[PDB]
Order: sequence, then structure tokens, then C-alpha cells
Amino acid sequence: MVLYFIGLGLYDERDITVKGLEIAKKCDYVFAEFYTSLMAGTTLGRIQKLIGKEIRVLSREDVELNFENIVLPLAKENDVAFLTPGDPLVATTHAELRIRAKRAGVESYVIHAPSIYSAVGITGLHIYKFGKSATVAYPEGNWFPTSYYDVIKENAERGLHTLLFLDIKAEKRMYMTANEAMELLLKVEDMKKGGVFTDDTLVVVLARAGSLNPTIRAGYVKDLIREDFGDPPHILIVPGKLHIVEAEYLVEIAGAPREILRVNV
Amino acid sequence: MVLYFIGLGLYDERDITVKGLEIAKKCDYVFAEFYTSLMAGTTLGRIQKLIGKEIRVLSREDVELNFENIVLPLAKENDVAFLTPGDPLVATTHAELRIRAKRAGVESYVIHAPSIYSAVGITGLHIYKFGKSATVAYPEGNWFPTSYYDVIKENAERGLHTLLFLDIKAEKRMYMTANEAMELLLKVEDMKKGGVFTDDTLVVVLARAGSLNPTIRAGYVKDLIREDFGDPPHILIVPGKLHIVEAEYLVEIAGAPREILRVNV
Ligand SMILES: Nc1ncnc2c1ncn2[C@@H]1O[C@H](CSCC[C@H](N)C(=O)O)[C@@H](O)[C@H]1O
Ligand code: NA
Repeated sequence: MVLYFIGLGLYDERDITVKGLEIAKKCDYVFAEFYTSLMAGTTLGRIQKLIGKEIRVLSREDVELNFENIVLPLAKENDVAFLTPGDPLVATTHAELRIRAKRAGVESYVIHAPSIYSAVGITGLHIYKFGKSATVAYPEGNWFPTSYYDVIKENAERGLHTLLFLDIKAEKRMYMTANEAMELLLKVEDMKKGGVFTDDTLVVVLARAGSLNPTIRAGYVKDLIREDFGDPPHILIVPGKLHIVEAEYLVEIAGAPREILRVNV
Repeated sequence: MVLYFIGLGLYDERDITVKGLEIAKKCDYVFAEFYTSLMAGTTLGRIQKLIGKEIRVLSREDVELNFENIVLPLAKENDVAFLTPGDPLVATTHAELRIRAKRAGVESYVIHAPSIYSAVGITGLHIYKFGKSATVAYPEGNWFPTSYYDVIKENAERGLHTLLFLDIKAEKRMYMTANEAMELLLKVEDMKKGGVFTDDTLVVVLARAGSLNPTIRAGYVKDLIREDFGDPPHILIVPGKLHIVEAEYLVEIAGAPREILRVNV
């Protein structure tokens, strides 16, 4: 009688931790969701093969409206696992599911896995220097999300880096590219005119972290906005004030213009 | 010809990913460092047994000063792995090691693993709400550092959470407890009187993240300062104003007093 939230990691089925795999293999029932992120280097079949169990995939509605009607009932008399991409609790609302579990009288455990939130380290930007993060959401109808612009502004004023999660609509198989995020940010700049995001802004793009050959690129928006960063998922970062070694890494590893080596203290 | 930066994860030998384990097994040489952090839930012997390889431990000096003497020469004509607790390149100075490898004509790849930066999601605090992070260091001689206090002040001012790493003498295997961190912060408050950290401040303590039985506690400093959070490592978080959902999780899962549902939201 238990429920395990088990993260599957960044890119493929092997990004699960040994702990997560060993526990999943012993569970009676295994559910999963793939709407919170995209694992571009695997399939349901490969994951099932690895854990040696059939996996029931749930939709956002199954989870958000009927988790306690679909999964919890089984966890009352069996060992159940719920798999998610990356870490199950990062930039999702899954933490609240632990409350539902408690109320169902079901004990729950969390098995972590590599998350994009810490994977940002491969960009060379010091992780402690990141400030508030935000998500660039697709405009819908007449609704045009813009709060993420204010987040960048706030962090930038403090000299902090801004991590921008990009939108996803898994049911339509829509994954926002860093290019699309940049276009939206330029449009928000045209509206608010804070001088926060322009053609001259330095940005960093990380695509398919977790793969052996992820795309890591840094440069000015005017130069990267039309660049091909490969298949999704992508994340966009707007760095704040750069330390010398951060700039050095961006130039040497992410191909940034050599002129950024010249930090403006 | 290749150097693999492989993360060991959070707490024990099973926190490495399946990908990390399989790659480490194929490497000709395996190095590791435990100066950035320790893996309190395991031993070098258990990690070696799991990987089935002899592991050469490197000191901070070995890495910071002689990485190119010790690791790169071998990576020039062999497959070499460099194991680090958590997720690779999260430690501030590690990204630069990839530049060293490039300069030496050595290819490098990063194999991610769980990091405390993302694992803190188990506290129920929204990851996007975390601001700049800091480390609470022990005062020594005539040196009494207090910058971490200012980090909390600036984050809290903006409604953001502050992740506070606690000092470690990993080489002497000495950990700073959340209790000691609280005592220190109260002293800094005494000196700065900014109204940033007091007996009435709500804090969250996370101990042994990665374990199947971590300690997650939330409450006011006056009530938690002398509480036993179990064995280290401990991390301390000073949350900013809470979303009701965050508060509900802290009450239901972290045993926080119902009082936070009206005072800290
Ligand atoms: N492997 C990856 N590479 C690049 N971006 C990624 C990524 N995985 C997730 N992302 C980013 O994060 C967004 C989903 S938010 C969910 C994150 C997940 N819980 C985790 O811990 O990693 C994606 O739309 C994308 O913007
Ligand atoms: Na952060």
C-alpha cells in the first residue's frame, strides 16, 4: 500500500536513477504522464521494456481531475508508481498530489531524477546566480501572457540570470522553440518598452539536455532568433551580469561572440 | 579520448542514473571528488562495488590545480569518468573544467543526476519562486561573513524563496546543522536588525534529500531551532510569501503549524 512518484529524467529512459528503476521494477501497477515535458530520446515502449512492466499513460485531465479516482484506489492495496519526465515535482503541480494521497490514507515517496532546473549548469552559468524563473506561454485568442517579461526585468536589475521554461501542449504535440520564445519577448518589448529584451540582448539556448550531444548556444538575439537549435525540448536563458569564467565558458563551449569576454564590471 | 562528467546524485550509490552507471562501467579509469559535497547515505566502497571499478579520489587541490595533470592525460587515450555528488557542473568551479578538456583536445560529455537544486521541490515550494541562492558559512577568527543574510533580504523583498546551503568540512566530515544555521542567522539579525530573520520567521528544513526517508519540517524559528532533524546533510530554506497551495503542502506534509495558513500567505 504505497505510491511512488518516480522521475524519468531529461532525455531518454536511461536518465532514471538506479533507485527509481529498482523500485519501479517491483511495483504492482505503473502509471505515467508525458504532458509536463518532452523526453525527445525515448518511447513508451523503451520505458516499458526497461522497467519490464506495461505503463498506463494518463492525460492532464486524468491526473488533475481524477488522480484520486484512478491511481490512489489501487495504491490502497498495492504498490503503485507514477512516472514523470525530469523530476516529478519541478515546474509541475504534482506536489499537490501528495496531499491527495495522504488524504486517501496512502503513503507516498518521491524518487528524484535529473531536472532541467539543475541541468542549466552545462551552460556554464553559475547556478546560484539564477533568480526567479518563468514560463513563456503561447498567447491564446486575445490573451497575451507577459509576466515572464517582468521576471527577466526584475532579475536583470539584480544582476541575476533568468531561466525561462518554454510552453508545451502535448496533446497537439506543440513544443515551443527558443526561436518562438524570442519572437514573443520582442513583441512584449515593443509593447512595454522597458529595454529588457532587444536584438542586442545576450541569450543562451539549451536544447535536449540529457542527450549526449545537446545544443548549447549563446549570442545576441538578432543572431540567434533565426538559428536552428534542433528538435525540442528547448529552454531559453537571459543571463544577468556575467562573471569572467561564465563568459569564457559561453565563448569556448557555447560559441558566443568573443566580445562578451569583455565584461562590463 | 573522452571524459565523462557523471553525477552521483543526492544521497546514496543508487542515486546515479542508469546511463551514468553504464557509462562508468565502460570507462578505463574512474575518478571522483567528495570535497564539494559528500554522499552521506553510502561509502566509497559501496559506490565502487556498484560500478565494479576502482575509484581514485581527488582532493580540491588535485582538481582545481592539477586536473590537467591527473585526469586529462589519461582521457587523451582512454575513456575516463569524473564522478561528482549531485548533478555535474552545478558546483561553481566545475564548468571551467570542460574548458580545460577542450584545450587539451579531449572530448567531454555530461551525464546528469539529481541535484539538491531541483530536489528541494519535495518541500512543496514552487521551483520558479526560488531566487538567488547562498551558503551559510561558519564565522572564523576575525571573519564574520553575512552576505547570505542580504540574499534572503533581497529575495524575500520580492516574494521569493531562498535556498541556503550549509557549511561543510567534507574533508573533516563536519556538517553544519540547520539548528546551527538558525542560531547564526539570529546573530546576524542582532547585528543588522533588518527584520529578515527572527524567532517569528517561517523556515523549512530538508534533511537527507534523496533518501526514501528524508526529514521535511516547516515552522517558526522559535519552535524549530532546537528540534532534531536527524542526520545531515541539512539544507535550510527561508520561504517568501506563500501561495496557499505551498502552505497546504507544508502543513499536510511537513507538519507546519496551521498558523502559516493565515500568517504567511
Ligand atoms: N531535456 C530538456 N532540454 C531542454 N529543455 C527541457 C528539457 N526538459 C525540460 N525542458 C524544459 O522544461 C519544460 C517543461 S517544465 C517540466 C520540467 C521537468 N519537471 C524537469 O524536472 O525537468 C520544457 O517545455 C522545456 O522548456
Ligand atoms: Na535557483
